[PDB]
Amino acid sequence: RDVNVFKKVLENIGNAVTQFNNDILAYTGGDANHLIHDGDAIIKATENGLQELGPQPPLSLTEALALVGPVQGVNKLIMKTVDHLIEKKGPLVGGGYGPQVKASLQKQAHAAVTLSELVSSKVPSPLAPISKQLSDQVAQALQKGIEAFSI
Repeated sequence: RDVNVFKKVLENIGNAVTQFNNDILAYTGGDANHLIHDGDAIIKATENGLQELGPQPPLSLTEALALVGPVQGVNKLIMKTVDHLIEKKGPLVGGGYGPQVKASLQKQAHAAVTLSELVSSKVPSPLAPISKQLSDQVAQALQKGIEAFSI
């Protein structure tokens, strides 16, 4: 269908986030450069999404509904992933990675906000409050991560 481009961007982004989550969970201290590279892969997937979805025609009501569940799933994953990252603050700051993590999150927040805005423009107005809720979830979680890796 149409919705398929939207599905794929979502899968892409999900996969990148899953990768990052798995590495954060495995991480106990030491070299974290693979985590910063994981972060970059997420940002790249988000930016690619901007380009692929940009020219897309808006979704029908029933098309967008079919994507609500999947988006919620990735939004749960993003939330959990940020929490895991915050739980590894000690080791990361101890390794001197604090500033890089902060920056990577800041960059991620910007890409995410811009992607969610583009996406909201593609969903019918009756769903607008649901897009907003979904988009806030991500925004809040990243912000929470940014505050945690501050000073």
